[PDB]
Amino acid sequence: VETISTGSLSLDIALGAGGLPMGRIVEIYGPESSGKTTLTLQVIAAAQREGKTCAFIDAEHALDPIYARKLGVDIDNLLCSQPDTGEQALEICDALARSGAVDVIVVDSVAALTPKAEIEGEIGDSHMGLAARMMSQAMRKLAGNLKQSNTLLIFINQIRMKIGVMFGNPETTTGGNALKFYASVRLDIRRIGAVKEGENVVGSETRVKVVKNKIAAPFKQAEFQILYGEGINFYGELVDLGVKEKLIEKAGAWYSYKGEKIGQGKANATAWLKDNPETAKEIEKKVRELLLSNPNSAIDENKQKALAAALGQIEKQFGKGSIMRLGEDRSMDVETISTGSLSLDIALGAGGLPMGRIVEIYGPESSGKTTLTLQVIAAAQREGKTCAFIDAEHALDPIYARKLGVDIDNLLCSQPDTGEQALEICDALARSGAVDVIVVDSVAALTPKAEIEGEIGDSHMGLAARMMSQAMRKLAGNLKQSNTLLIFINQIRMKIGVMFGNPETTTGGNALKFYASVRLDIRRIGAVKEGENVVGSETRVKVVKNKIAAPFKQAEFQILYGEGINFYGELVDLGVKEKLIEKAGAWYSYKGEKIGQGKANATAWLKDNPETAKEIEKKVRELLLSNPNSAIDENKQKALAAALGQIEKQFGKGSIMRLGEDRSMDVETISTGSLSLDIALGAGGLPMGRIVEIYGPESSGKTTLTLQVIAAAQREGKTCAFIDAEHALDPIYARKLGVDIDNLLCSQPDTGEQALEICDALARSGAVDVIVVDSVAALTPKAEIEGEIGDSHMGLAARMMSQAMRKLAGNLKQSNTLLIFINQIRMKIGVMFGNPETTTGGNALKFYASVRLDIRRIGAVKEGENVVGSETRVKVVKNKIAAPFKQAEFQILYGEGINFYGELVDLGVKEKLIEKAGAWYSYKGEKIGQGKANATAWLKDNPETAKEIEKKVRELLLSNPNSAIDENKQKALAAALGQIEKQFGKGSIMRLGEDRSMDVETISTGSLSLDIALGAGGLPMGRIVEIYGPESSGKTTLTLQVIAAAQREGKTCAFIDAEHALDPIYARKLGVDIDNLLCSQPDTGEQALEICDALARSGAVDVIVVDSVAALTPKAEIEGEIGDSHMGLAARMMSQAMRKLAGNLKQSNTLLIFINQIRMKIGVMFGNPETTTGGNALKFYASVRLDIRRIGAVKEGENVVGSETRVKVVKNKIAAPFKQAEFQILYGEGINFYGELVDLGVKEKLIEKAGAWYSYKGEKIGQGKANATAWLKDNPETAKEIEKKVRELLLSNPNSAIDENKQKALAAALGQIEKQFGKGSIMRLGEDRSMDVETISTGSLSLDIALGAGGLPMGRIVEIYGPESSGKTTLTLQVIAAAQREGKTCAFIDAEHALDPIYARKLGVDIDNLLCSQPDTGEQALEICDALARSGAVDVIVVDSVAALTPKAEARMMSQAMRKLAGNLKQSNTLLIFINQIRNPETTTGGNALKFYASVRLDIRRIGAVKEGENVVGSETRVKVVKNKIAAPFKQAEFQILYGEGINFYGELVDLGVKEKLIEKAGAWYSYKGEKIGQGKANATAWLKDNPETAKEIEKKVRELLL
DNA sequence: TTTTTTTTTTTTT
DNA sequence: AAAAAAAAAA
Ligand SMILES: Nc1ncnc2c1ncn2[C@@H]1O[C@H](COP(=O)(O)OP(=O)(O)O)[C@@H](O)[C@H]1O
Ligand SMILES: Nc1ncnc2c1ncn2[C@@H]1O[C@H](COP(=O)(O)OP(=O)(O)O)[C@@H](O)[C@H]1O
Ligand SMILES: Nc1ncnc2c1ncn2[C@@H]1O[C@H](COP(=O)(O)OP(=O)(O)O)[C@@H](O)[C@H]1O
Ligand SMILES: Nc1ncnc2c1ncn2[C@@H]1O[C@H](COP(=O)(O)OP(=O)(O)O)[C@@H](O)[C@H]1O
Ligand SMILES: Nc1ncnc2c1ncn2[C@@H]1O[C@H](COP(=O)(O)OP(=O)(O)O)[C@@H](O)[C@H]1O
Ligand code: ALF
Ligand code: ALF
Ligand code: ALF
Ligand code: ALF
Ligand code: ALF
Ligand SMILES: [Mg+2]
Ligand SMILES: [Mg+2]
Ligand SMILES: [Mg+2]
Ligand SMILES: [Mg+2]
Ligand SMILES: [Mg+2]
Repeated sequence: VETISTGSLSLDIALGAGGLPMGRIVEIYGPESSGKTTLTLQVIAAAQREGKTCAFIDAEHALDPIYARKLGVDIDNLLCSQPDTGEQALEICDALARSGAVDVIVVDSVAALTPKAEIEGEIGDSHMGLAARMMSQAMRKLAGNLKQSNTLLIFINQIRMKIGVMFGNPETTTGGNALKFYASVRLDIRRIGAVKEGENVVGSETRVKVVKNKIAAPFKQAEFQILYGEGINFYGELVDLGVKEKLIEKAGAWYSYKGEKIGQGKANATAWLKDNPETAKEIEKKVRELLLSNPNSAIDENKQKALAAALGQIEKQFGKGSIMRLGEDRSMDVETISTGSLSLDIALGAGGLPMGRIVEIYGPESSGKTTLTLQVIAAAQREGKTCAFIDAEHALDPIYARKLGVDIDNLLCSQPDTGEQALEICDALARSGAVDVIVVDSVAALTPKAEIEGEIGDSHMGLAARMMSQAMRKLAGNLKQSNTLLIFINQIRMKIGVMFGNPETTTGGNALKFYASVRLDIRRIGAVKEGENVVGSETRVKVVKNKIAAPFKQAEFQILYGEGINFYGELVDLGVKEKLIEKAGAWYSYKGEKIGQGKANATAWLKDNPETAKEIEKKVRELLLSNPNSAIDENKQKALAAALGQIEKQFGKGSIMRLGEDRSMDVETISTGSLSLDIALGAGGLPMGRIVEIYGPESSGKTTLTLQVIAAAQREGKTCAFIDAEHALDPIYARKLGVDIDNLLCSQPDTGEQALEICDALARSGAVDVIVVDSVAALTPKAEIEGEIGDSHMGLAARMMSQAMRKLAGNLKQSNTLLIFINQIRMKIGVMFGNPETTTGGNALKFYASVRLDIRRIGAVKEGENVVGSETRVKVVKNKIAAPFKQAEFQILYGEGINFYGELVDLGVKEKLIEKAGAWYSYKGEKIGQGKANATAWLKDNPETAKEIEKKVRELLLSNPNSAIDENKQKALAAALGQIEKQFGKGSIMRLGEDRSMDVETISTGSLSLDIALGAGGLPMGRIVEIYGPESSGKTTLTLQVIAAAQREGKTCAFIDAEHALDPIYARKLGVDIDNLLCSQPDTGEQALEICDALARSGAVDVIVVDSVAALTPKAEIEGEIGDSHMGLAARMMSQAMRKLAGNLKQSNTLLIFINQIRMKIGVMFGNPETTTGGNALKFYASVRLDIRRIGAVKEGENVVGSETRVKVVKNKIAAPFKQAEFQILYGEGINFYGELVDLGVKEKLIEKAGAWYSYKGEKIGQGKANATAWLKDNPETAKEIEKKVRELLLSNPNSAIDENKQKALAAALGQIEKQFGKGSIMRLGEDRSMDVETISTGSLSLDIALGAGGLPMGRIVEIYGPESSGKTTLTLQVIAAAQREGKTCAFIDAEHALDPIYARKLGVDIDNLLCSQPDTGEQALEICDALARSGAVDVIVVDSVAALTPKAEARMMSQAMRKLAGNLKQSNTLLIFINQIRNPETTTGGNALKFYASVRLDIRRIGAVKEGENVVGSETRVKVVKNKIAAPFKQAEFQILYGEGINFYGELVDLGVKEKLIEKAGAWYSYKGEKIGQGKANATAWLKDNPETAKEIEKKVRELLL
């Protein structure tokens, strides 16, 4: 075995043998721009230095001779061939092997070894592994010839990805398995880092692994540096290896060899070995001896005979000049074209993009990809080159292209139908040799044939990528031999499941990465402002791959909208930087002559002096370029016209034509129904045949605006379709907006794929002109609905969208059909820069949309008292049609639409077309109104004059103006509808006007004034509703009232008590049918929601309510610990639930109400600091949103008997929003309905009020509201009569064998549920025993009375708070004592670290059996509880001071604890008391969570001292019941805490006895049954102490009297 | 043998 | 201001 140096010393050591083996086969593979070519050339250089003959096979068609020479290759003697077929390439090798003249042969990319049949054939249908079988044959033939010739052969290979291999690594190597086996050495090279120079990237840090070794031990690895333009930093390696072997001394930063100091820092040491080649050889030799795991151990005149013989053979076989010496091959020299950016041309090193090569540009949407491309076309045409554009993205605007300076009339252009078509076109135009530069707009948009022909959902695993990989092989060869440049524009996609690196990729697999000679990364970095205006995009491009010069240089510049790249701008800056232009502050001078004042003018001057500009540019290029470059055309047009004939008789009548004459390319627009928006769009409206996205917050105007454009389009007679995936569109309101309901096609689809497939049908039909999809948010994938809630479908939704886009773009343009997607806003979490807002359904839509709108409600349109509309602002966020970032404001008047004439007045006054004399409005001298109100109304009345003003405004303000047959349309229309319905169900799509299931039905809320405030008269069936508010506000109560109401009409209800707090007895008191109310206390949140989904689908339940979304704890959270952070897991769960439920709730006509709690958002100073648990999903999907608040107390002299209540309608999809209702909740009774009725009746003048007297129709019915209410109670007949008239008078949107089948599907659902979520997860409330309320004595009798129930509730949460030393701990211990006396097990959590055992015992606690913990962290404390709860062994747990619950890291912690504990505490019947401190200006530590979840809340206070003449022996104490979910709240108890004894029981007994008249109090004397028992409370207490018998007797009577 | 494709979401005085 | 865990396609 003999070896050759690789040019890397460390690699030679890693090889064991000291180099690569002669007469053997070697493979090198790795990622793109890793070093494969470079390394190869270094070994050639090395071999030539010893005088060996080399050959290079540049199948990749990418080798740069000049760079090869820079690496130290003898160009003039390096044999080189760019073969046409793969067989040719290999046959050449076999000849050169057999010749025995060549010593080393390298083949650049087996990847590029395209079989003959593959080029000869098409692009599209393949021949899988007619390339692997070819390789396998080549190997067999070559092995023998290579050994007997002692000739080394190196194959360079690229990396591809084996799909979904979850066992080893997903990487392979092109050309099958043949090469793996035959190779004696296999190398894996990778770029691991950058070799930096402060600012500059001057090289690639490199690592090679020996992956196969037949010559020595395998799996050794070598690292080194590739210095761009120099090669492998050999001396660098040598320094390091030398120091490592102790041959070179390193004294800190000083390097010594044999006592002589040779450098300071690796930099100089390297340079020294460079200067002493003699000493360098000496060190290298010793290193090789020290580290090589094996030693190696008249004539050439015959070689040249057989050499020349082989070359003659080859050329008379494969063409005139198939193989020649690299140094003389002219077609190998690199030529460049300007990019239209000067700084980019400098960054490229070569001065521009390389001819006959492949280039990729990628970046975010609206970054400059298309624009930049067109600038290079413009540039190339200016020098007279022929260009072609492939608008696969179907989005190129001819007018804008011309504004950028492109010759439209001569720019060849094609909008292809399939991806294969697009690429086949290229291959024709390449081979033609007529075209010089071709650009393909979006490889993203290169949809494979099978994908368009298939459905949406049809999965084509890496079909797209495999197509690209084939295209590359075929094109490389044809592009070089034609000297034709090809630029691919690409989009960015996110790769999911990557935590290192960057999460960005590029569509169309890995093929393009490798074949591209240049790869550009363009990004918009800032806005080019004009005080107010945004006139351009600040832009930065990174050279990410470079086969032509050094990579990783970057260029910045400006794209001025409507003009292009600011070239002269660059030139000024570059000139000043190089000292060619003088800058004296704000003055710019060139060669003494002053040329401008400020960059603005200097630029304009260079514009005016093109001659001087060229002169400066040239000098800059000379000063700053890293690699300076350097009868006939009548034949071109022959082969051109020949290619075009070929193409059109292959891909259709007019598949390719000159851009300037293609009519279907011009842009047409439709009014949005907002004038100012039309101006902001520049073009005057939305573009036909394109895609548009509108997004914004909930109830912002997305649906409404959409309908207005439909209305507008129908007014001109266009056919529209609406896809109500959100399942929320109200036909009546749509009509009020002016939509033709009867002719508006409409579909509520079941799956997302269905929705999109429908579009694709309606697009292709060419019958529909405008289609709108309501909420991409609501486009739920098939698998998601078919799966459960919790089933994770990682970016399945987004991948679906991305496929939809590809298919739709083509069909929408060729049909001239507009498509608008409405989208919702979600928050992205873990972003601190930028804005935290996104858009559902991934990145696909961002790119494909031609217009992107951001709509927001900015204010209320008021009417003194009334809110009659939403002040609205829309921002143009993306614009492919005109300049972006203009914004429009206007009014949406509820029930009317966009105030168009409003806009018109304002715009008219602003342009001085309408005169405004204070409050008076004049047009052409004629006064038309007084105040905007009337002026608007006047333009309404004079539509003729209105058109006249509008037209002038449009002329004045539009930056981009535009100005037998239908019987065939209805054929293809009806054809599409038949298709659809026989595919997606009986009535999946129909005319809105006849769809009955679309009409709106309502249910009473149990509050009359709320029903009026709703406009519709109640809550909407088959929709989602949210009620939120502060704690004890009325949320649960109100809910139950609607259930009661619905049951009274015989509807089936279900309740989901996730809050675990519903009291059956109170529910019954409110008038609910307990025995028939289905009820579930679920364990996880997913369980709760899955239950709903079952009950929805069942169609048996009519109304479902979920108590606290706050309490919908995700599975993982319960299964995890307290402290385990689940970032927005809860919210993501909700968002999934919404998608699944909307569809099932409408088709079942089932109402769903979510009760929600209020949390505070922290770090907000504007607005209100209040939110709602469970993210943003529910905001959007809810058709009604209610805000309920307790505003006052309903008093009874002394007693508090109810809560004065106010509800605000905060969202309304059913009627006008923002009306509010007030009423009374009477504790234990419910909403005072008749109360409302009296007030409403008096207000409408139906009931007469003469001071305190109430009369109806002359008959006096009461004295004061009290009696009047009671009278209507007694006359239900007359009450109905008054209510009906009130409803007629005040409802703004007036309303709209069989049940035996229901119980079949009901029972079926319940069986399903219980065999899924446990033995008794759902049952009738009336029979659920675990739901009944049990109590424990507090140790204070008066407190037990004040509680109403007689004590604290088991299996619930309780909070006690108060000032310091008020009695919190003490009282707690008394209840423990009490509970232990009945034999319950207690636990105490002394987080306050202050509990005194001896005092606890004095209070009567069983110390020996009281479980007790002093925890270290707060999470620990709560986790302990959760364990003790779940154990079901402990009955009562108390936590001393939530104040003292210090988080580990040291409210969000509390909020998580609540969710987890509620469920575990009820199912264990375990009481939990939290003691809290005080921080009216009073609060409670640990946020708002506990307020809501507590069933009882106590306020204890020391009010006085219990004196003993001199001594203070106790604290006089008062407790207020502040919250009560168990009985009526706000009762208060007083008593005595005697220090060292406890709650002075006998004290209480004396007071209670005197109060009930059982004990006589004659001043200071206390008598019982005539017998005097004490003098002053002191002695009376002591007497009852002494007569325990009589004490029991009194207590018993008090209990009978007061319980 | 031949090949990738894609995000999803708040949480709290 | 400091937190992360998810996969199914010829
Ligand atoms: N002509 C050149 N001038 C300067 N640097 C180059 C040139 N060609 C390649 N390089 C650099 O050398 C490194 C490896 O290039 P190369 O060996 O072509 O990668 P591969 O062959 O693995 O695709 C890359 O960082 C690349 O930018
Ligand atoms: N027809 C037009 N008129 C004015 N500005 C435009 C037009 N088309 C695009 N632009 C602007 O040029 C910039 C880049 O657009 P483009 O080159 O189409 O990006 P990409 O192809 O990368 O999505 C954006 O700021 C965009 O708003
Ligand atoms: N049926 C209706 N009656 C009265 N006003 C409505 C109705 N539907 C919607 N609105 C009002 O129109 C505005 C926007 O509603 P919409 O277009 O549905 O918003 P989005 O679809 O963006 O959530 C809101 O202010 C809302 O109150
Ligand atoms: N079982 C009951 N007996 C008497 N009053 C009750 C009962 N349950 C609740 N209340 C009272 O009804 C009002 C609202 O209670 P609820 O609807 O549970 O509030 P929320 O669910 O909004 O926290 C409060 O004043 C509360 O004290
Ligand atoms: N170990 C003890 N011995 C005597 N008196 C005590 C003891 N602990 C508390 N007290 C008294 O009882 C009253 C209330 O105590 P405690 O219930 O601990 O108050 P809080 O828990 O509200 O701070 C105070 O006046 C206090 O001085
Ligand atoms: F790629 Al674009 F607007 F042309 F996102
Ligand atoms: F030489 Al390459 F991708 F194979 F840059
Ligand atoms: F998307 Al909406 F109200 F229609 F939030
Ligand atoms: F003494 Al304390 F809460 F203030 F127990
Ligand atoms: F029912 Al609550 F706070 F949500 F009392
Ligand atoms: Mg290479
Ligand atoms: Mg583009
Ligand atoms: Mg909507
Ligand atoms: Mg509640
Ligand atoms: Mg205490």
